[PDB]
Amino acid sequence: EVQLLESGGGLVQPGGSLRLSCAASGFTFSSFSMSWVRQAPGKGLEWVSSISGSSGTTYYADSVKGRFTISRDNSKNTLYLQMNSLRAEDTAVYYCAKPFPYFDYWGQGTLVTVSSGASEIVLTQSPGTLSLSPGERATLSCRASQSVSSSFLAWYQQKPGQAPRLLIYYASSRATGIPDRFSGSGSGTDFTLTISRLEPEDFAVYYCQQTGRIPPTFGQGTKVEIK
Amino acid sequence: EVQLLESGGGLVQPGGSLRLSCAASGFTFSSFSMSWVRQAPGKGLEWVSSISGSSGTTYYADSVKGRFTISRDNSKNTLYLQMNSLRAEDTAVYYCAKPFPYFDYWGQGTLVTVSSGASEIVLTQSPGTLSLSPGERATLSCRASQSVSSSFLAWYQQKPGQAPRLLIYYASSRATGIPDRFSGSGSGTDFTLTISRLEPEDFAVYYCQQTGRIPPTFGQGTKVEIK
Repeated sequence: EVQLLESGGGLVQPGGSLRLSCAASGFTFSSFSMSWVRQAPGKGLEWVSSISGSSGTTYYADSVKGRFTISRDNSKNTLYLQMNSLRAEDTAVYYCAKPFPYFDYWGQGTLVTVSSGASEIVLTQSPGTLSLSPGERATLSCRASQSVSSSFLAWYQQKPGQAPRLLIYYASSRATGIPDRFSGSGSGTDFTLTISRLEPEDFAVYYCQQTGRIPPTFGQGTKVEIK
Repeated sequence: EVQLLESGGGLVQPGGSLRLSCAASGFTFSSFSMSWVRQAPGKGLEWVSSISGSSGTTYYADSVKGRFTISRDNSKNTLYLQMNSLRAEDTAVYYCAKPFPYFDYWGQGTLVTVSSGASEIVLTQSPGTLSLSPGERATLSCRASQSVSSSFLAWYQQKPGQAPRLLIYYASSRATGIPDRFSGSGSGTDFTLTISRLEPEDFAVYYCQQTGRIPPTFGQGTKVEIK
């Protein structure tokens, strides 16, 4: 049975040092790249560092380069991560994992807390490209990193070679000249622009925008292109 | 008829200065906040600066604060943007727009080019939260900022209070013990994780990951929660 067990986590001051260890068993340790992947509290996953089976190659994420050093002892089937110049940003549960760049096996993780003793809303849109035929239904998504009422989520269109134009101020309230086949829905974090039946002119790029706080940020855009 | 016409764009060296102008007509200029919004070549939209009808308030994006100064001449119905310490990052088509924080009317824009004479893949997932009942079909999306073959897009699951576990190495090739109701599709920029019929244990957070280049980045996660 494959087992990865982490050790050495705990509380450390900013600028301090900490060395993590991972004991591997149940497989030929030297035949696998080994990795460290971390998860900040309430956040997602970030690969940290990897090392090939023979230590011939090491890889690091840019944010830890020059401060972290990965190593392994094949005679004792143990993986190490020496962490120096620790910053509050490094606070996370650190998982030992196998192999690289995907991760087939995960340990349970060890918590590293770098302690002494808001923000702007990001909009992301999906999909990047919608490939549809005229007359088909188009469903475009917009995601807000923080809660936004439907009263503060707008939609824009930009035809190729033209300027952006407003489609929807908020909710499904359309600007002048915008036909009713465009409707907006959603409130909170996830929003939808529906084009019930695509017309030739509807093949364009679409942007969502939150207008509840300054700066009023735009999503990165969804291109609706003809099949 | 509302008209907004920009002027003053052109080529300028890094560190140089440029003043844009916008002539407004067809409406009572002094009754509207006026705005500048820019679009870098091949990029999305970024609000730059706004000014209330009486110039009592001005707003700026963090990236231009201290370098740009917005102003208006209500007697001549003209909006201005003085741009100092110009950086290559400021290269964009600059649009005059009305009002704030949404934009009802747009000019055609003027091009500002700050010239002397790659990158990491970002994954974004949608929606943020999927609220479904057991037995229903779940469709999760993942978007890559650059092209990725299906052979290098993996999917992970993280149940609450547990470590992440791999679901799919690439395409729809599942890890050991992962049932066939999880399938992966897509190749290029837009990917899908389908859970054909939700089981109670499937209510969790799901992450996509691209494994084609270093760093192997993760999406920000999609939470599938019970209705």
